Amino acid sequence: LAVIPILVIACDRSTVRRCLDKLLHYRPSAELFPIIVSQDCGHEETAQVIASYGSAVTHIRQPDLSNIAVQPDHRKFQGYYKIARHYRWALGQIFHNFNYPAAVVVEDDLEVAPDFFEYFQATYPLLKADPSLWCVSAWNDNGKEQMVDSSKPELLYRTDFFPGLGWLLLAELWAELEPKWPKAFWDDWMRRPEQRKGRACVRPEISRTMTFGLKFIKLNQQFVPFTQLDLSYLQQEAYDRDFLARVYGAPQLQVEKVRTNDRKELGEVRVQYTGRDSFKAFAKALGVMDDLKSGVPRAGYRGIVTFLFRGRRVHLAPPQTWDGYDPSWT
Ligand code: MMC
Repeated sequence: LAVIPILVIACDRSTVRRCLDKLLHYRPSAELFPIIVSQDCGHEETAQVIASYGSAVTHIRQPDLSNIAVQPDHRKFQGYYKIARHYRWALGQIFHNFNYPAAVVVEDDLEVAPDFFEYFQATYPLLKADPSLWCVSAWNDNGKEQMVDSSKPELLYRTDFFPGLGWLLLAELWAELEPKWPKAFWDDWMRRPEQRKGRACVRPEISRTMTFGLKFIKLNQQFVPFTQLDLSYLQQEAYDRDFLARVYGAPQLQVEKVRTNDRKELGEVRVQYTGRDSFKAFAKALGVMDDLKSGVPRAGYRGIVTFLFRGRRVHLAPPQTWDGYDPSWT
């Protein structure tokens, strides 16, 4: 077992209480999962709420509350500049001042699943061992109830789309990102290829975080003992052979046949897309997120979006000749 801090990003919402109450209720050990609450903004009521938890958490305060000079295209986005400054300061605190080896980053509007800690404890060794991974996330971007298999709460995947929303990173990655941290829109900046460098994140079939106060993502409620499972299938070499053979070995169905629930005997199928317009159209037809960041679809892996549709496993996939993302798919 390893020590992994939880870094909570807070500011001016008193409801950080709900976030902390759930983290503290499910935390298995204070020693294994120290909680550090970084509060920006100087909102007095929120500070009093965090302080009331005492030694159960460590309360740190972003020091520079000044307004930030924004570029000419960003007059409406001061808040995004402040968020980026806060993340830079808080992550620096976690990795430089506290000297932790990794951290799970969570925002104050997230509620955790019962197995949130078990999940990160089990996946941290994979992140440490596989250089092709750069994070573990608790979030399934297409995680609404009707799109996930409730009988497979233990199932995990690789994704090229950095989901944020409860994510684990190594101190080594902060060393790489810190020198070029952006002025604003930090998460979309991490999604650019110049930052991602082809690396993936682990993500679950059923989300381990949910937002409150995205609202339709289902929070897992069945505890899965991930530390007792064999997660070797997530190693790049095994995954890229087996999961891909599975996707391309599955029968192909036209999107309208999947939409209307035709050929129900086929419990796992592939819907093939061929260009940006067909991807957007097919994703919309099947109720899957259709937006792309730097050409990567939500929850996509080698261009493949996997989800459940009317109880059937569906892989919305490009032709197997796929060889990289095109950022122009906007
Ligand atoms: C997870 Hg707050």
